[PDB]
Amino acid sequence: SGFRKMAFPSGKVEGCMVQVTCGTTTLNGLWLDDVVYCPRHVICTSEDMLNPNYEDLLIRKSNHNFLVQAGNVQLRVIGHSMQNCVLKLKVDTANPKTPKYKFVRIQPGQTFSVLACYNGSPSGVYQCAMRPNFTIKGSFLNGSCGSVGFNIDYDCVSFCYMHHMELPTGVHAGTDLEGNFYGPFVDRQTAQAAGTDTTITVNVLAWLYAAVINGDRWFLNRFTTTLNDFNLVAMKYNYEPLTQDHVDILGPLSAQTGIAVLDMCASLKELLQNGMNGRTILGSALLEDEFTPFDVVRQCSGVTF
Amino acid sequence: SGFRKMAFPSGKVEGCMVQVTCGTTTLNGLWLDDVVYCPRHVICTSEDMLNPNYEDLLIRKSNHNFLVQAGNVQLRVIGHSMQNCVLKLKVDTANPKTPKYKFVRIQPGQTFSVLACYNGSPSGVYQCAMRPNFTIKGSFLNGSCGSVGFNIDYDCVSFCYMHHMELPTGVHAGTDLEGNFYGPFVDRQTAQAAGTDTTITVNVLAWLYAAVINGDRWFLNRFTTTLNDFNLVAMKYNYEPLTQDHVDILGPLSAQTGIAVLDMCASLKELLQNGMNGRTILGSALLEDEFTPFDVVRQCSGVT
Ligand SMILES: *[C@](O)(C(=O)NC1CC1)[C@H](C[C@@H]1CCNC1=O)NC(=O)[C@H](CC1CC1)n1cccc(NC(=O)OC(C)(C)C)c1=O
Ligand SMILES: *[C@](O)(C(=O)NC1CC1)[C@H](C[C@@H]1CCNC1=O)NC(=O)[C@H](CC1CC1)n1cccc(NC(=O)OC(C)(C)C)c1=O
Ligand SMILES: [Cl-]
Repeated sequence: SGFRKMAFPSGKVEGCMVQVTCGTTTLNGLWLDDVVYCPRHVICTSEDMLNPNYEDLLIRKSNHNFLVQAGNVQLRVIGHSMQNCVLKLKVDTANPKTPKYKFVRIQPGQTFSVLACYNGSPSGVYQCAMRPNFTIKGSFLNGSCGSVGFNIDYDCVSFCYMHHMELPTGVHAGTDLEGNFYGPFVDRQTAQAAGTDTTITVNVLAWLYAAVINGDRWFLNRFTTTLNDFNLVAMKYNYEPLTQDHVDILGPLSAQTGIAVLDMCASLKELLQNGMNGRTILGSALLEDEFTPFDVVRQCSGVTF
Repeated sequence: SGFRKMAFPSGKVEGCMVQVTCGTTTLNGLWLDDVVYCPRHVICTSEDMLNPNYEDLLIRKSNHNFLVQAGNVQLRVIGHSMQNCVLKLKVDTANPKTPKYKFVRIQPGQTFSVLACYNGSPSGVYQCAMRPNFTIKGSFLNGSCGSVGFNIDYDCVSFCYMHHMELPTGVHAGTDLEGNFYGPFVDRQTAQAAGTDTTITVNVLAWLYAAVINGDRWFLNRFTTTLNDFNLVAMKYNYEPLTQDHVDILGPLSAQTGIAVLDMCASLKELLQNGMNGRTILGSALLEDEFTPFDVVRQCSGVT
């Protein structure tokens, strides 16, 4: 009973957060086995940030220029390399709190938990989606760089995001853990703009199913729609196209509620055309698009880690 | 920048969660030093639940009847006692991951993080406010009983909530860690219902300050209101009276933004009377009342 934006328990990731210092710049690192991952811009001065030549700045660094701190303990750096926009610091000590893990690159619309950290100390946890324009709507201040985003599958932590920068209107950009940016962004202090964002239609439908599971039924209408007729209306309201793959993915939620996906689409089409008329769904006055179908099943069925 | 509903990092609490089984009832316990804390209704069959005589039921139990599992390890129960609605199981092993901690009783309008657990395994974390009607708007399924709520202050975990029950309207009730219910609720199967709730005025103002700090400022106006004139309008909308103590508690946010509390109250009065006319504040189409002034300061100033 009840429905909440819910993060993964952060304990497995908290035990991996360290502080990385290079001269005057301090940010967060992820310590897995004997490697610390962090944003490469830890090596820049504010001067360098405008247009850094990262390969050139790193040549000028030595193992000893990297101060890595895990609580009270300094970790000795015995090697360093750059992969894309991340620095990999080889340390002489493997993290005893290393969980089972993998690095994954997520798709727009997929959700993940962020452990917000400052000076290598976990400060807060919240749930985000990769927006269709490859930004995230985060909460990050100066010091938060190297904070990571993740999912848990049972006891396996999938790292999908590392935080690098803030874009116009207070949205955020970062990389996967191989250091490749999500979206066309670069780690430089330079005018950059995200594309126009859109609503994650498959997620809105997942959340209408969550609504029915939780006893909110008012928006259910007597109609069905074709996928074509649905997309004609959705594109008019800056919704992502709904694919057959999306219809097929909503199948289990459809079976749970006895409401055909295209009947739920006809209900969404009416909400977009008519609005909600001052009414709420699951305590929201707008349609929520940061719950995946898996997130809804997770929460409504209580899967654990 | 940016502003999100944010929970505390849950790791210190995850290291305390165990499974407690008595007969066919499995729920969650909190393992601190050599004591496991859980809801006393772990001892009931649904038979027992109409008016359970917990004192009698507990006398009839053996330590052996309490199966306590911490991951792969069974903890030997060597004693049991009841404090209010909480069962205390003495175990032969002190939890080595016991954090620095306190038991606190929170006030209506204050917030805390919930670690939702099933079978002693953490499932998710989210933020809740203790509502003025002593309920919480949580997300809890069968097996969630014994999940706890907490705040972290530096390295100290303040445990404030243990989950016992769901109410009509999809809201939740539970106890502090001494087993005293928040609100007039009782741990038995008897029809029960929350009082009428009210909106936490000081929290809505905190959140409007969070919006301004983040550059969401369309709702600001050149007008001011007296405290009385504010309370005359807002109380018609079922808002808590704004007191001078509330005005003082907002002092840091008022000083940070340079917007006097009674300046900001003229915004809120206009939002209540006219609505948002299709706009959002921090991506919400409604006024949010589950952020305390401390929550906004914490998040906008990055305390760790
Ligand atoms: C990150 O480097 C960090 O936390 N550094 C530690 C102190 C040493 C920050 C995190 C951001 C600060 C505010 N919010 C954030 O998310 N990242 C940066 O400062 C960026 C580094 C560059 C990519 C390499 N960064 C630098 C300069 C400007 C900006 N953004 C910016 O000006 O945003 C506008 C105003 C929207 C254009 C930036 O993100
Ligand atoms: C709790 O005891 C639990 O998780 N037990 C473990 C499975 C063995 C549950 C938690 C709730 C189940 C669904 N969501 C929850 O939050 N708590 C209870 O079942 C209550 C136990 C009583 C306090 C001692 N409880 C018992 C009977 C009825 C109800 N509520 C109820 O019927 O609510 C309606 C359906 C909204 C009227 C209840 O919460
Ligand atoms: Cl809303």
